[PDB]
Amino acid sequence: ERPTFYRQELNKTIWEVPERYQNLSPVGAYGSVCAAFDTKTGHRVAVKKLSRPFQSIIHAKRTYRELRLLKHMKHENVIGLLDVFTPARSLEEFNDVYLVTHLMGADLNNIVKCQKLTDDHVQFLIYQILRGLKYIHSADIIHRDLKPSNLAVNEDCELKILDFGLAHTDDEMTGYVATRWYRAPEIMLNWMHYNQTVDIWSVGCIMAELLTGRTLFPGTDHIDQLKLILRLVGTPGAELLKKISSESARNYIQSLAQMPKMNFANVFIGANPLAVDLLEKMLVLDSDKRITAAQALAHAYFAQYHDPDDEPVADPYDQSFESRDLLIDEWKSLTYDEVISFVPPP
Ligand SMILES: Cc1ccc(N2C(=O)C=CC2=O)cc1C#N
Ligand SMILES: [Cl-]
Ligand SMILES: [Cl-]
Ligand SMILES: [Cl-]
Ligand SMILES: [Cl-]
Ligand SMILES: [Mg+2]
Repeated sequence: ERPTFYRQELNKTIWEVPERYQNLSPVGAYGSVCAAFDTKTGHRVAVKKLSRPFQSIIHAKRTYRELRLLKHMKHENVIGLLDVFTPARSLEEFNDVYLVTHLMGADLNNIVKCQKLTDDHVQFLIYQILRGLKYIHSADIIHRDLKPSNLAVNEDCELKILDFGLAHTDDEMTGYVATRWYRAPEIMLNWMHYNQTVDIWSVGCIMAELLTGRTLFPGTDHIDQLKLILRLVGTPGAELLKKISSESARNYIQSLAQMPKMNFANVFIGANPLAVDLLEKMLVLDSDKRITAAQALAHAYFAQYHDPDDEPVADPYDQSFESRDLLIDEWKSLTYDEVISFVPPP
């Protein structure tokens, strides 16, 4: 049952992996990554060795969360898990976890670097993001970190979502940084309990950038970015103000002079009118009123790609562990069980 493993030191790290994985070559604070050839499947793969997976309760729970999420995702537009392994022969000697995925090449940044695309390409790329999001959201999973560097794209314009948000620090979100430019305002400023609607805001920011070739809200800090957002979509009325928990945040918003929603046809000059209409439905300040992924797939902008018989939902996903309090060794045992029960895809 257990494959034979072989050891080797590559760039200060000891790697112990099954013989099927050959010609390892380093490529990249959560772990180290090597490219390899998988002789069992013929795929070029990424092998990630997790760093200190069980060093604290918070870190042990995060390791379990990542493995549970990756084992669930089975969709053409979402990254999936090809393999997971440990060299340990028992729970008592279990310390290291390795994750194997398809090796990804270019991301959406490269396809879009200072450059804008034709309308048919925008339709196909955004269609695939929304198809993957319908699947993710149907399992009550929120990505939280959608942005161009987290979207893999090949030469045939085919797209996969990767790098789910596993719960980024304060410093990573400070200043003139792409890590914040795609985030919905309610999460950027901690206005309220957020939900899956945050991902639709991010899609609107991505779609705008594909149409213009430029970042939509390139703020120099949180407040500068909020000002750019409210200039486009308008300042909020009392209905949304009542939904913001912090009195300080409400006071700050009301200190700003009121502004109307702008004409999106005069911002996205020359865009397909159906693209303008869809952007107006995604980039809505009140998250309760944003279009959902399932609704957006039926919008006329996607008429040439929409097939309601080929837009699947996910199997139900059990997240009850998120509210559970366990010790390090208990999270470690749960992770071990998930490693040993893995069944590879066809
Ligand atoms: C400022 C701006 C507005 C609109 C656009 N644009 C096109 O050129 C085609 C669709 C669209 O929105 C680009 C820029 C740029 N750069
Ligand atoms: Cl092997
Ligand atoms: Cl995949
Ligand atoms: Cl181990
Ligand atoms: Cl990015
Ligand atoms: Mg990433």
